[PDB]
Amino acid sequence: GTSNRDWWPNQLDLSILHRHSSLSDPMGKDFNYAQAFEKLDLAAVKRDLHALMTTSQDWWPADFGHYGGLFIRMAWHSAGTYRTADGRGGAGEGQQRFAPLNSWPANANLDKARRLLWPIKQKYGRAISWADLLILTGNVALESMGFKTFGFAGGRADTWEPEDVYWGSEKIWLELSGGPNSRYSGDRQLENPLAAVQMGLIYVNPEGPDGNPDPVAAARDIRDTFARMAMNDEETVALIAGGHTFGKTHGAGPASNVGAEPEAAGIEAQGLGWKSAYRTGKGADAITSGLEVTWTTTPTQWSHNFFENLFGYEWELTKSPAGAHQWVAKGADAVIPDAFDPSKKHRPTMLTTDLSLRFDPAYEKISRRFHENPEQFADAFARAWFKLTHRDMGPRARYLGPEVPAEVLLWQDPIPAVDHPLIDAADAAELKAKVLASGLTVSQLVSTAWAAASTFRGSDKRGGANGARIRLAPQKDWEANQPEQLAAVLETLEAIRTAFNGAQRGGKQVSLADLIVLAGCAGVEQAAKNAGHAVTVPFAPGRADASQEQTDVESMAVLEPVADGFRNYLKGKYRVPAEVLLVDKAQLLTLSAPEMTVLLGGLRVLGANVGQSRHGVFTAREQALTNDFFVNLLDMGTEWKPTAADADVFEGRDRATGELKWTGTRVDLVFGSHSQLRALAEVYGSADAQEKFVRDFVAVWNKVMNLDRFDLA
Amino acid sequence: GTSNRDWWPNQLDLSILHRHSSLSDPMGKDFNYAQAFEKLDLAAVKRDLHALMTTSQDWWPADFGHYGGLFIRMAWHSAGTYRTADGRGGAGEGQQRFAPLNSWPANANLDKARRLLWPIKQKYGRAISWADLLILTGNVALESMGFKTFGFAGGRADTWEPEDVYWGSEKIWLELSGGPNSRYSGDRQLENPLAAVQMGLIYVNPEGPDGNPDPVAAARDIRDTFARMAMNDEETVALIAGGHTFGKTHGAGPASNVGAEPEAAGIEAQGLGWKSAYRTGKGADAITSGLEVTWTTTPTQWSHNFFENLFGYEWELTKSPAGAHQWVAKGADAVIPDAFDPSKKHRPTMLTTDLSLRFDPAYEKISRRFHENPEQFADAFARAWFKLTHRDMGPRARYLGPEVPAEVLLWQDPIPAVDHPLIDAADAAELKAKVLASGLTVSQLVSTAWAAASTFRGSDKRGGANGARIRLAPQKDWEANQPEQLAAVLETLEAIRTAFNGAQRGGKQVSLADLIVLAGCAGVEQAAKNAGHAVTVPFAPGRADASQEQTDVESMAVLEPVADGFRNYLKGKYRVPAEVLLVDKAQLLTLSAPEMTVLLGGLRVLGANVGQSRHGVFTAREQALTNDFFVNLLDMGTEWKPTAADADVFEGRDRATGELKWTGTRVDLVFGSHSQLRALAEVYGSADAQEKFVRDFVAVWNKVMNLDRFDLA
Ligand code: HEM
Ligand code: HEM
Ligand SMILES: [Cl-]
Ligand SMILES: [Cl-]
Ligand code: NA
Ligand code: NA
Repeated sequence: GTSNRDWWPNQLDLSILHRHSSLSDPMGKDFNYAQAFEKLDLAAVKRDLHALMTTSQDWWPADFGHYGGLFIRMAWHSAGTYRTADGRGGAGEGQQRFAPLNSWPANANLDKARRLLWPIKQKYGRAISWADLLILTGNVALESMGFKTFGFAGGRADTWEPEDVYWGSEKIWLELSGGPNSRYSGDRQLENPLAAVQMGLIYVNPEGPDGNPDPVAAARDIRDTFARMAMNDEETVALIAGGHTFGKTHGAGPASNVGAEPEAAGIEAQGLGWKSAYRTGKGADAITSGLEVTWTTTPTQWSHNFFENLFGYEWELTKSPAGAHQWVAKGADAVIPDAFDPSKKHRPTMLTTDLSLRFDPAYEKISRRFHENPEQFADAFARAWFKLTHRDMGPRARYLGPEVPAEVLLWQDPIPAVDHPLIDAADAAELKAKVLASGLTVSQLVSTAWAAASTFRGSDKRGGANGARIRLAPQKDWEANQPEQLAAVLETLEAIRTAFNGAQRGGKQVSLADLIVLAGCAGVEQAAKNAGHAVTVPFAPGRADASQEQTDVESMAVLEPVADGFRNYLKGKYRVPAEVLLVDKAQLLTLSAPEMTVLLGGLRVLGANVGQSRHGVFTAREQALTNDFFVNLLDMGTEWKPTAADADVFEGRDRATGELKWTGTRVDLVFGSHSQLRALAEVYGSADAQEKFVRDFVAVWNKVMNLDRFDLA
Repeated sequence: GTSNRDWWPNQLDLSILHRHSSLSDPMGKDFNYAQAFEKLDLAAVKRDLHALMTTSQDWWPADFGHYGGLFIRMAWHSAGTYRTADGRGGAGEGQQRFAPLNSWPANANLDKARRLLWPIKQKYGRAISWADLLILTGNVALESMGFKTFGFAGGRADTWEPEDVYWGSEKIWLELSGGPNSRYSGDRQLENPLAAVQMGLIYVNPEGPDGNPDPVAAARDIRDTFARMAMNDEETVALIAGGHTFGKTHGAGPASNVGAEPEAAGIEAQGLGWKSAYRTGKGADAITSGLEVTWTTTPTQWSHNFFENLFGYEWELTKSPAGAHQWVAKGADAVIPDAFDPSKKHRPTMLTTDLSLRFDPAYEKISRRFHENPEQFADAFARAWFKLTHRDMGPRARYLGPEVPAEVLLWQDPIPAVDHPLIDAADAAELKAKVLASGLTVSQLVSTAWAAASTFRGSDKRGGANGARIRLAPQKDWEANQPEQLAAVLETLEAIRTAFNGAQRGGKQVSLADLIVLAGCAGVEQAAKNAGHAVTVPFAPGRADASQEQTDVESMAVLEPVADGFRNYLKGKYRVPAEVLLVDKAQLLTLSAPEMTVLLGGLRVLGANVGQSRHGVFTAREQALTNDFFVNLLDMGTEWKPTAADADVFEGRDRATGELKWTGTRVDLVFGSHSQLRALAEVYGSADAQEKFVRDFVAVWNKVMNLDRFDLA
């Protein structure tokens, strides 16, 4: 059936902005997962899960009698898709159960793991999401085996369709680097925003880079991909060693015995895949990765045996029964238990990537400290596992249930508690009047608030105006934020805030985070007034101001807008067309196509462009809130041509006279080109639309201002 | 960026069921287009449109000084995509403005026509949809040029994204037959549901079949494709001759001069395409189809000259300036006006397909009658133009405005007006009690009402339970409808209705259409009682009974369910998998994926299957309304295998014992296989879900029962 994407494969795709509609959601429109979960008997769930660990099912028998290792692997894969570059991936939406993740080669036989959990999911129903359950199962695995976890938060609502993520351009699973769609270039530079070395892997290849079994070189890939998942070297060592304390790998026979992944399998498979023709196809005969490694003498108990073995033996290269490269301690004794035959023992074995923790010099320092001080290893692993499994959950205000850790971690971009009374409506009105009387302009006010609020991304729920991190390093110096202009605005606002707060009784005060957003609301209200309309923009107090010491500068770097179509800004020259980057940013802001369209055309006429560029400012009344962007963009009396100097900038000239009327970028002119976006622009460019435009702009503005306000959820 | 459709190109696609969400719609949730239209001053719009006809714009100058031909072509192409097989295409959604229709080769330069209309669209805003405006413009064109139309109805609400329609499998525009994805097989048999001879054409190729200029063979294609658009011979001749009374074709130079279609063009084209390098690119130099024909001596006025010329000359084959086949009148004087140069005249010309009207013997008799009796031609063309442009609008209750024709037409599947008091809630209770006391079972009652209601399709808004057409030819004999069982149900219900109606005062009576639906509601209520739930199903009276004379049997044939997964029914063996046919039917019923899911699982346990099949009846309490379908489908204690006799039937056996528990089809098992459908099934198969399942079932049931109830809109 030939489709529009077949005929016009490079047209812009807006369907990413209308995923997750009420149409695809089985739950009622009023369903609130937080309320369901808060009444779950979490202790009862955990008892069920503990019992499950040692209750083998014949269709996928448990190694050693215990599913703990499989479940820890399942939880780490759930979390292990996360990328800091964009925040996409991670455990927070339970996407392991949908395509394509459910059928990635690295996720083989995790379909069995998910299926073992159906009875428990069924029993508790809507009160526990899959997304929470995958993680909670990994925690119960660890606790059942003697490991003390750092805690657990619920609150990951389930989703109902695949997210649209760029996982790479390769058309072959696992393709080695250097091919026609290579994700590497230069000196082994992985393309942003990817965080895995091959399509279908989680971070790295367990045999070594493109299959070369060199621990030293494997360590370079580990370091790079874990950094792209926001983990430093201490965390990375703790996670790998901690995970490979438990369980085993599966590679009993040749890989050619393994059949179709779940999305390819027959309907009779009922959502499972990788059926194997090797012997019984399961249990002792299981094939998953093709490696056949068991790291420790007690695979079902926490220990410090991973590092005892790693340092205590010398290692030689060998092949598993499937032909993969792996390492064995020859002339160790046969001290490692077999998974199913109590009369068989095995020598210690290791992956290439495990040996990286010893042979990379920076890793070896850390591994040696963890070997000599296994309580330090256990604390680091507990901390890193909580980070791994909660990194995309957003502000601590989202965390639910009785096991939330009290300690506030730097990586959570923490917001101080508010311990004072909040401003009321009359106070908000007084501050809005003060702001407008200071001389700050509509453009200054809207641009500052937009800069503060628009760092939010729904992928990982990081960013937004709460915290007033605009005023701190590094956001105060991001080029998109116009650092000198911003500094002058913030000085003026801080003086207003100091005056107001000095005049109060009773402990009432306004934060700078709330004032930045309230000042942007005053800009919007004044722009509506400039156009002849009286509107009140909604405002919700309660943001707090974070300190510099509460702000990790390096982790904040990935939130820098290097393309922000809403401010007609491109930090440099990218391969991806600017209009594609605009839709990406709209998706991160959680905007639909209509909301993106109204928002952009309003920002243009309010003066939100970086550098006060005239591109897209299709109005003769700048700083008034009107639909002039749309009316002027859609006027057929204007003819548009790319400039000689820059093919991405366009001049709009009167068709009859040739007189120059406007300039625009691709981001501006796509709204007059793309057949769906132009249908939207037409609505807002119609003669009956001025009221609609103002109402819808104010609504979307308020939506952006409140993205991170899970304290009000 | 590699997508799930790249990896798994034959996985079932559910996004068709969640198009048209509130997310992509710019209008607020409560917007009601009928209410907006009803307050439009349609007379003012029509004055503006008459003014536009001779307001030539320099970027696409009007032929003869009058855009009327261009606009009639625009309206006929709007409507001309309709297919009776599925109801998809047509004018009623304004899909011409979106991909792919906006960029079909046969729609070349209609982007100009639509852009001429923007000022009028802009002026009236939301009170006139594009979909209504395209048709209204065509009517005004005709009226401007001297032809009195039959009438016009508004009410076509705009849509905001492309509909998902199968337009063919070819990967080359215009591909001639017999390619790897040929739409023809056999003795020129066009594949259902297609109604065009080549990808990107409307009905037929104006040069002849696959480009061969044989008028007689052309006529076979005309007849077949027009019939697939619901037109008979009289209507087809009236339409073609009527259309080609106006305007001209455009083929002034080689087609190699014409550039990218709109979806391919540069952003600076601002939504237009087919830019031509031939001379001025427009007006006298225009290139659209490549043909250069002007049919009549007065191309801007209604006349009887089409048939005068067709019969009055003999025709010679020639080539246009672009090299397309066309015909010129032998020995004729230069009597046809030029479009731009008053000093030039041209000989009469015709397309191959125009000569079909003379050289096909059935057409010739009609053509000759219209030539001799031009009042008959004029009435036929007015009637056909109204049918062409309204065939997909649905029941007359949807027709809005002051120009609706009063005459009721057979093709409208007319429903008689209700002229008596309707039953009230007390009466509905009394009739549900009578139904349950007759002995009719849950299975009988649900199956009959489902058979009556599920003929509805949202594509053209045909079908549904109003009318009680289930009791007429041909629906009473459709295999899916179980004719002998149905006749016994209808006899029992007709006796109940006769007894009730005989006992009334004051003119009160119940229709059989209402009683069928109310009897199905009673069956649902009884099934809920069987399962221990106290449920009242909503019911809205007001349906009327249509007569046999009001029911065109041939036109009803396209509404026969040859696949209805809701009743586990397939009439024969098709190429398309049965689960794909299910999603198609759910799309016609306007169901989302959750609604499809809940409705199937309920119908299975209520006994709706055709032939009382046990396939998918995953319950030990048939005729009770429970979520058993889902709980038993998802039980991992059951293993599924395809049968030896039939690979599309599956046996479910106890995994431990081997005992046979259930059988099922692909439609049943896809809910356990497809990762998005299985997620939905899980919600309804959870321990907390029985009440949710019942409530959601009753809601979707009532939805289906009410699909055609535009009298209540
Ligand atoms: C360099 C990063 C890593 C590599 C390349 C890697 C590689 C793999 C491979 C190839 C398997 C075998 C799959 C099978 O054949 O069954 C696996 C198993 C496992 N991994 Fe990792 N791993 C990585 C990091 C992690 C981390 C961060 C954790 C968790 C904290 C983890 C926990 C596990 C567990 C528990 C198993 C055993 C599964 C079982 O018993 O069924 N791994 N590892
Ligand atoms: C067998 C069915 C038909 C065929 C193959 C056909 C073919 C075409 C073609 C090839 C053009 C020339 C396009 C261009 O070069 O500008 C055209 C023009 C046009 N057709 Fe048809 N036609 C069909 C039926 C219809 C019908 C049913 C109507 C309307 C009732 C219609 C009304 C028009 C009008 C008014 C024009 C002139 C456009 C102008 O003045 O710009 N045609 N036809
Ligand atoms: Cl994601
Ligand atoms: Cl359609
Ligand atoms: Na994410
Ligand atoms: Na349709």
